[PDB]
Amino acid sequence: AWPKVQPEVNIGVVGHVDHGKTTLVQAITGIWTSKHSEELKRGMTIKLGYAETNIGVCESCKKPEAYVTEPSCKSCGSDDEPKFLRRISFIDAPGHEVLMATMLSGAALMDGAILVVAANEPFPQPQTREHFVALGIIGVKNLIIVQNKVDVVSKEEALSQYRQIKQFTKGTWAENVPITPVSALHKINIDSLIEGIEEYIKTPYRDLSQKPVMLVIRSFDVNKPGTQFNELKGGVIGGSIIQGLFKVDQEIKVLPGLRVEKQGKVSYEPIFTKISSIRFGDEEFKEAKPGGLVAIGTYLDPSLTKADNLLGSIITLADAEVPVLWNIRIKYNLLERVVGAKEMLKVDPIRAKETLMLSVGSSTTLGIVTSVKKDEIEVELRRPVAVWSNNIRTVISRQIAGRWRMIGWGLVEI
Ligand SMILES: Nc1nc2c(ncn2[C@@H]2O[C@H](COP(=O)(O)OP(=O)(O)CP(=O)(O)O)[C@@H](O)[C@H]2O)c(=O)[nH]1
Ligand SMILES: [Mg+2]
Ligand code: NA
Ligand code: NA
Ligand code: NA
Repeated sequence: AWPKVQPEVNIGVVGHVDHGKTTLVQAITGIWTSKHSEELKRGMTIKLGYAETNIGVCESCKKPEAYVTEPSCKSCGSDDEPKFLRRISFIDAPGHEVLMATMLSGAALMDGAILVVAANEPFPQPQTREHFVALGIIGVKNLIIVQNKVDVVSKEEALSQYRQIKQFTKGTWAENVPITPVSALHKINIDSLIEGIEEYIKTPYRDLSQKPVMLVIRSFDVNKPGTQFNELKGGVIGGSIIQGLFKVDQEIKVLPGLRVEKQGKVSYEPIFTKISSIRFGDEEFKEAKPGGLVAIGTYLDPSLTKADNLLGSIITLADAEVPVLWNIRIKYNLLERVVGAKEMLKVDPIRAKETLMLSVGSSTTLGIVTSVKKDEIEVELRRPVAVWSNNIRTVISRQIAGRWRMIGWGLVEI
């Protein structure tokens, strides 16, 4: 039998709207990531989606068909159990331009990524570009490019686009990134993609001695309506562990924490609590390591965690020393052009007093530029940000025609 373990690696799925990210994740895992009513209704990803699968290989069979996502080799005529390789999980990002920030949040949780490119749409589309560049900036460079929807175009058309993709990646960090043609919808050539995932998105080394840090993207509670009020389960906080590991009964804190109102004046106070449970998907564990999306059960009042209230927070051990900053200095670099815009547009230099959007970890925060230099800006934040390390990368966005567009990036200076 295959072991029941947590996913050991996170693979982002990104790309332009409707190019088939969620359907690809379904093709691989059997799971439709969209759980929210508005997502199902509007037919779009809004919040980050999530799905896990085991990966195995039938050692006596021919590749890529030998790769399986369930413990059976019957499809290659063997009654032998396939060799378990690892459990993996997917971070399914929204493609809509208006949701770029969400993609950015998800990118902080990715060990590698799949860029989905629709074979029946002109390449390169705005968010194909924006997601690609964002991946490059953030350092998610273990990339597979998937040409999806090949089922509706001839092989020749798909090859023409393939040539375009090679042209696009040439001279960039992605020059030798593999391109794999599939049909996510009708499940064609998925095995080649599994093989490619095993080859190009290896589980990274984890230094489990590092201080535990989790980036928070969800928060909620299991309590069904009409639940007896003093028998409510504690709040649950969901996210991904980016370093170290957490264990049941650990004393933890959520940073920056809780918004506090004092005569209409606002501060943030760390939220202290204790880990009552650890879960990945449908399985309970006693500890939680990088890879996968974890649900940390706590003793918190469910009202504190309701409706993703804590999105963008981080969680550390209670005694961790972590700067929570209302002002930050950023060593920055700007892109030459607003890659995510439909019509070509140059990036204007940063101006003092302008409002910028900053993506840091899973958080998204508006701030006012208080100082501009050639290599550095200083920003007064509308809300504080937890900065858990010295070389944290931030992505900078500017509001352009009412739309937040990525325009640069930088290092948060301590
Ligand atoms: N013909 C064909 N259609 C596909 C394929 N993959 C996805 N689609 C279709 O494209 C549409 C959008 O698919 P979906 O998987 O939701 O794309 P998405 O990129 O996650 C959309 P969003 O960016 O909002 O998250 C759906 O109608 C879906 O059935 C494919 O391989 N072939
Ligand atoms: Mg989707
Ligand atoms: Na990463
Ligand atoms: Na085809
Ligand atoms: Na190029």
